[PDB]
Amino acid sequence: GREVSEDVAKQVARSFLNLKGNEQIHIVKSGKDADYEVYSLTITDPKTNQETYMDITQKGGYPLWVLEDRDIKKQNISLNDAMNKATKFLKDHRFESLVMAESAQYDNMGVFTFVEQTESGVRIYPDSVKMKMSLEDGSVIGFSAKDFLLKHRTRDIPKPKISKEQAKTKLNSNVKVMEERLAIITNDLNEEVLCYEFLGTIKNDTYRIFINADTGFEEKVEKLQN
Repeated sequence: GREVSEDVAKQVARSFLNLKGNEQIHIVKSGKDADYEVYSLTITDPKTNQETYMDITQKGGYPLWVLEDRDIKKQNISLNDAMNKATKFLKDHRFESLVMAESAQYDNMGVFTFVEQTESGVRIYPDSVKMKMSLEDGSVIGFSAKDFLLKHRTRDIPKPKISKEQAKTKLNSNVKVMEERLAIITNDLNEEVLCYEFLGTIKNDTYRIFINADTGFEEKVEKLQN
């Protein structure tokens, strides 16, 4: 967890992005005015002149943020296949204990959000990792662990004041529940609140509904896509 030199930040990049070695890498260090100590990399393909931007923490050399500025011409794989590849990528690159929270297809890309899961399975939605995958080949083209790496902290999570059964009665009568877990989200005013999270369908549309674990009141209702 020490500092790393600009040569070390280079090798992190090669491994994370599966670079073979013909890529020139232009690296920049954050100034003294900077809020965060980060190495800004601009990796250039020689074959095409496609550019990739990657940020790594000056301390500990953590993959913080990635963007391959590339438009995807063809969809060869399903969104579901992309989902699996994203999950595998995270596990292969030391991002463990994440679970998928959001998925969408946009401009021949799969866009995914994963969130931290505690030891006992509580989903910490603020502690998130965002991924964008090419649907042409399943490659990673965007990545952000800024929320996960910086908002993360050891929390001591309180006990619910209402049971999961009581929480479930707080749902609307038309909801068909398929799954329930405990979760931490912000309320509308940016403070962390413990909730029962329900995944279900309301008239064929899929919804995630959060019920406050102390009051039983709604905290968030979200339509999911598919």
